[PDB]
Amino acid sequence: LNREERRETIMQAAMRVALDQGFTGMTVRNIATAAGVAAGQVHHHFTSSGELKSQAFIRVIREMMDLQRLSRTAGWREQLFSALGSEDGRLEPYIRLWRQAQLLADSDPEIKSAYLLTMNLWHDEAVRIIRAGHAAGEFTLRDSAENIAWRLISLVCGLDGIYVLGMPEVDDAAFTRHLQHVIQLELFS
Amino acid sequence: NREERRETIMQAAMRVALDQGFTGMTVRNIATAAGVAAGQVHHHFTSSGELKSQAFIRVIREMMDLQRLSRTAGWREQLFSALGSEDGRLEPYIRLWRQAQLLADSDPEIKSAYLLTMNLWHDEAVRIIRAGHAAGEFTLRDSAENIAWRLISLVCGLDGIYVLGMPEVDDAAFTRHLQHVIQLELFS
Ligand SMILES: CN(C)c1ccc(C(=C2C=CC(=[N+](C)C)C=C2)c2ccc(N(C)C)cc2)cc1
Ligand SMILES: CN(C)c1ccc(C(=C2C=CC(=[N+](C)C)C=C2)c2ccc(N(C)C)cc2)cc1
Repeated sequence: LNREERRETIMQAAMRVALDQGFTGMTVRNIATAAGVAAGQVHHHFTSSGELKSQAFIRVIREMMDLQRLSRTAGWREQLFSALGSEDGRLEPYIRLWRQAQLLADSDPEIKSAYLLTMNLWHDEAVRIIRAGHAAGEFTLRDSAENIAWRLISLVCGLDGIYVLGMPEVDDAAFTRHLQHVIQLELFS
Repeated sequence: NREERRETIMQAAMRVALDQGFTGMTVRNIATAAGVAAGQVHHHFTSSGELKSQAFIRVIREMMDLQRLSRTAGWREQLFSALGSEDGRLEPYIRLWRQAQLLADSDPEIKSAYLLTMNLWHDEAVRIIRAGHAAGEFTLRDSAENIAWRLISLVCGLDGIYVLGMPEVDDAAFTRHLQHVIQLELFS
């Protein structure tokens, strides 16, 4: 192996330890084991364990953003929803790590810089679908796509913050009703 | 006497909580604030957690009363004042409220207290909607409960983006995005 394909065989191993056990299990030794490489060789790439868990967390999200890009001929409403509040069981670890990363960003500026970058990735993706739907002629925009993109994200994050507490009146079904509701007020007035 | 001093202790915990936060709510700094011995704190409080959790609820409870307007202002200005008021004097309440949901992942009592404040916050938003719906100023296309949660989620949400230092989400923009969802939720 030359130099850079190594970096990937390492990075991808970390991306599963994140999905499997979360940040608290993304120790240099766990990535070294999952990859089948010497533990000392891991320090050779992505110094500062903090980096191989923030730099890895991004790749997990980027993978999440791509595992949701679905049939383009589907209604721009169907696309936007799945890109904001998908209920696929396969994404539970992706969300779990995202929820997890949001807290750690308090006591880990390294994460914070990364969590900030995903919010921009999550935002730049919604803006695309908002603009695209607007250009196609299905979305009616009463405000800039950017403003709409931030407000919907805030709805998801905000509701997730309540859904995790255990509110019965805010569960899967209700988390969907609210979201689909707001989409109508923002794009189908 | 019996409770007249229990309140001073609570008033001493509610005070340092806004000044120092949960990290600085030690028994030695709380007993100093009330001006009493430290031992008398455990006498009135079994666990140190029951003091941290209850005091936090008591801070927010009065916080919501402080920001209660005259009831004659427009129901929109009232609902707004209880959602996203941009006031410097709230920062200590907010900072404590942000910390409250963070520690909730590891402190079951702070989790219990935070869950209760969100319901109080929600119960108070329902009130303004129903009163503004009765006065005929609001137009409801959904129950006050659902609208309230969506409005609260919008605040908690942008707030999670605001603190990160996003330039396009500033003090002014936060106000704008909040005024917008009110317009759509209640004025169609
Ligand atoms: C495909 N895609 C782009 C997605 C997919 C899912 C989400 C989030 C989510 C969706 C539905 C949920 N339920 C039905 C229970 C719970 C959480 C979510 C993720 C992170 C988050 N935070 C970090 C606070 C809050 C919510 C976001 C983007
Ligand atoms: C009077 N009243 C009932 C209030 C008053 C203020 C708030 C919150 C708030 C308002 C405006 C902000 N800016 C203009 C920057 C930032 C935060 C707030 C508080 C806690 C919170 N979380 C715990 C997530 C999120 C937002 C909520 C209720």
